[PDB]
Amino acid sequence: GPHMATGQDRVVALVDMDCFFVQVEQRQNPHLRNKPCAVVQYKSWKGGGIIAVSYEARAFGVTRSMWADDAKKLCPDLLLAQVRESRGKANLTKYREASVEVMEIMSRFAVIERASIDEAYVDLTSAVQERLQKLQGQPISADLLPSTYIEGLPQGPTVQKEGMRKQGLFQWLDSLQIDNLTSPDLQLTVGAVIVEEMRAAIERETGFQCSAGISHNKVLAKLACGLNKPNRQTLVSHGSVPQLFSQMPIRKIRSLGGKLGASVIEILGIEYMGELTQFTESQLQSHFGEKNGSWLYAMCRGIEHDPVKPRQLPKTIGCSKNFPGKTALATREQVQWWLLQLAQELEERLTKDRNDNDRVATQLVVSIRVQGDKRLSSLRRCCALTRYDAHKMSHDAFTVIKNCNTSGIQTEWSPPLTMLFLCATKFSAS
DNA sequence: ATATGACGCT
DNA sequence: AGCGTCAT
Ligand SMILES: Nc1nc2c(ncn2[C@H]2C[C@H](O)[C@@H](COP(=O)(O)NP(=O)(O)OP(=O)(O)O)O2)c(=O)[nH]1
Ligand SMILES: [Mg+2]
Ligand SMILES: [Mg+2]
Repeated sequence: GPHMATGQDRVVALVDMDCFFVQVEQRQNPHLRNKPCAVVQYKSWKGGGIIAVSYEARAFGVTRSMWADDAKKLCPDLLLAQVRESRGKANLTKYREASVEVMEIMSRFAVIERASIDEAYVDLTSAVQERLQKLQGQPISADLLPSTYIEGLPQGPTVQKEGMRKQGLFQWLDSLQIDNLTSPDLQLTVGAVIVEEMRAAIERETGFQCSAGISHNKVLAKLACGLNKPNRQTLVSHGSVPQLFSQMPIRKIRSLGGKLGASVIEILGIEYMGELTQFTESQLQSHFGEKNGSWLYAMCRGIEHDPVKPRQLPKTIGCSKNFPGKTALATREQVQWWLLQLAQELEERLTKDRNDNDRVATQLVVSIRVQGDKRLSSLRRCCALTRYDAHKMSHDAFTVIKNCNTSGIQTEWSPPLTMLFLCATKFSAS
């Protein structure tokens, strides 16, 4: 009881842009705003692959990884914006720059960890302490939380969605202990006040809307964030966890969406995250290893200790392209030409990076995929990255993979290459 | 015929 | 180092 830690030590948020690439294209082109809209890359094969979908288009069943031609069957009036294409490949620069807009705003409030192109974790523990002293045990008004849901509420003894939201919020606020600066629920609440402010600033200054989760750790914040998308934020308290997890499929928790999660379900014969509480830590460790077992034992209780890393910038800078089916690269001159296209984009991005961020990459990782192999990568090799020069980088990349060629013929490259990937890594200050 | 980026294992 | 996992 009195010595059992409860993982209520931090206030952590996860901010995620709503249909991000779509919002970027909608800001630029007002004709797309408030429409069923999707963002696709390429266009020839079945109209392009969809990678972002507006909430209006989602209502018709349009999803990520759908071909545009297929999406149009679900949604005849679907509007499309295409990813820029440069040097014969998708060029994501517009979205990366839009991401930086958002991240720089977030960074004004607190330490952020860039988690993807459109989301960041925020460690609000300090900011919350500040704001709490700033306040004089002053009650928190529901007016400070106009887009916040409290997960699990309302409960106990309206038919509108906004109605429910306020009911739950009222119940939450009516029960808060505002004179105890160390109440975790109070700290979460103040955290949510700050995230309202953050989300307001992002929208005012960029035009982009986002959702957020506020809880005591990254996993719960990320889970919370998805509970009430779009344009809303969700507070998941420590106390909400038993009911929330009691029907929560294991695959919904970050890192359990793949094979480990499947084995948890398979080996233990369970479905829901809460069902994990019935196993001892040693049991879980026996099945899934020391780290995973410990992590699971704590997580199913709502406890997780992964820190918000102070890192706003990506650690690697890479470019890749798939060459599916018949388009697989079959000749030496083909492989070289595409390595060059990749290396030229990489040079551009690295030079920009060196100027903006005062660092230089020192290692170049070269990765390929051969026809027949259904892995992400067939093979990875590194070499020194000593100069930001596309021709040198592409020549080096070729050198470290040219032995993979099975062909005896000068011209030919067998087996044909279905993917090329160049990645700059191991940065140093500059 | 579905462009990236972080991290763990050995 | 090079491979595998998980993710957006
Ligand atoms: N090239 C490529 N881009 C992708 C992929 N997946 C996502 N992107 C891009 C496109 C996404 O816009 C962006 C953010 O990824 P999310 O946060 O998972 N989804 P979104 O923000 O669209 O909607 P919401 O969060 O409201 O559910 O990352 C992919 O598989 N490939
Ligand atoms: Mg998003
Ligand atoms: Mg995201």
